[PDB]
Amino acid sequence: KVFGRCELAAAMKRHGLDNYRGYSLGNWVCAAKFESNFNTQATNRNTDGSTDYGILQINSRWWCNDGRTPGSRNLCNIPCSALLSSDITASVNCAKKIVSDGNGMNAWVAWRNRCKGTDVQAWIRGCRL
Ligand SMILES: [Cl-]
Ligand SMILES: [Cl-]
Ligand SMILES: [Cl-]
Ligand SMILES: [Cl-]
Ligand SMILES: [Cl-]
Ligand SMILES: [Cl-]
Ligand SMILES: [Cl-]
Ligand code: NA
Repeated sequence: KVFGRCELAAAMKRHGLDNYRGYSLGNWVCAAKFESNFNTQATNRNTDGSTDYGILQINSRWWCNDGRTPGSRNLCNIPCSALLSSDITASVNCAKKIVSDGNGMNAWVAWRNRCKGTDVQAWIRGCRL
């Protein structure tokens, strides 16, 4: 599924991400925009053989099981395929664990490089939330 900007903001709010760990909804929408362009089915291989999955590009090195990332963990206790669903529940639940892990949203390098410190409220501007 390719979400619209306000459609995703609304789904993230429905699943309790808005202001989760103090990160406003615009932070989460911005992260999704630059990680996946709002596409739930986005997958990207990393140099080290791990793969990033879904709207928030969650990495098989730590968070999900894809069966092909040697020495990796599965801390969200999910198959990485669950992160590609049209329903964002699994991606949101897992993202809540990642952002709780100690470095907040810096875990998303695209968030640090493209969203952190910017006018992230623009991402939810005009949305009926
Ligand atoms: Cl957009
Ligand atoms: Cl915001
Ligand atoms: Cl594996
Ligand atoms: Cl594990
Ligand atoms: Cl699995
Ligand atoms: Cl959803
Ligand atoms: Cl933080
Ligand atoms: Na894994």
